[PDB]
Amino acid sequence: HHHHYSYETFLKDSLELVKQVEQICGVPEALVCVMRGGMTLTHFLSLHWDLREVYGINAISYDTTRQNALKIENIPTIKDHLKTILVVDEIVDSGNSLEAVLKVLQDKHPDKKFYSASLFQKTSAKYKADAFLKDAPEWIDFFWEVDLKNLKSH
Amino acid sequence: HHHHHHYSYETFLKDSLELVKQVEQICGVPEALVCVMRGGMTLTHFLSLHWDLREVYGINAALKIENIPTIKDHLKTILVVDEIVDSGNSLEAVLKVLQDKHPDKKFYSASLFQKTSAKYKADAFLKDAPEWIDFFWEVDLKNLKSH
Repeated sequence: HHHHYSYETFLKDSLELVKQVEQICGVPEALVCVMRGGMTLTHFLSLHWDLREVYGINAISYDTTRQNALKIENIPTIKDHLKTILVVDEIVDSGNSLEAVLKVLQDKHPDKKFYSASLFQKTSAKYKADAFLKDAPEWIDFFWEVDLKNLKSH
Repeated sequence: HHHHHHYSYETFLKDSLELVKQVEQICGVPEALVCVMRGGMTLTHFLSLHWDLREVYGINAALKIENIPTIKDHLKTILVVDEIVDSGNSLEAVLKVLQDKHPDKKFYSASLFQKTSAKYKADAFLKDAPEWIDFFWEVDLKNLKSH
């Protein structure tokens, strides 16, 4: 029931995500990483595609004890000559964060085409990424979340 | 010419715990991170999760500094994260632009590797950089794709 998503599984999945992205939009011209969860994935993908145009955007949930919890911050200003953009995240749960990221990116950059890719996606998500690899299990620990604290404690 | 050094994932985990300890000694747990993209991305991801920090900003790098973040007013202790400092020109210029823009904040810098000959050195670094070192985030996929 408890899945540890390991670095080795991530390498294999990253190569498959590359294949699946190239099939829909070709090689992207730039990446937007949905911080924090997309950072390691976007680092590996940007080096694989030899892409230096990498931008970040933050999706952060705050306590509504406020009108809306989710808040999208640090909106990048993508350069004019970049038109095919891949937005990268590691898991899509409800889809609310990714949908909000795309909506702001498209509003600010109406000339560009944004595609989205995730490693994992809940089947019941209200909003889904253009490309995803695996249905999200109920309970999942990612190596970037747990390996450093597990090493420290052993 | 130069011998081939390589930085694996397992080495990165052990060194990241040491980097955490040394940053904590110098400035405490940071209130926010600035990742020097691309090379700091994986490191900053792991550090932000370890310290439960959601305030993570990016910046990219003669040459000009691009995509300069605007850091929230209340965040005072900021850690700038890179994986290697070679000449030191990029890190020096990143710090210059951040400090000019946010003069009331305290910026500290950390890197895994640091050239001994660099003109500018990070406040915290763990290892001397050899002439040729490659990193798991650069090479592991290409090897896996080969096999």
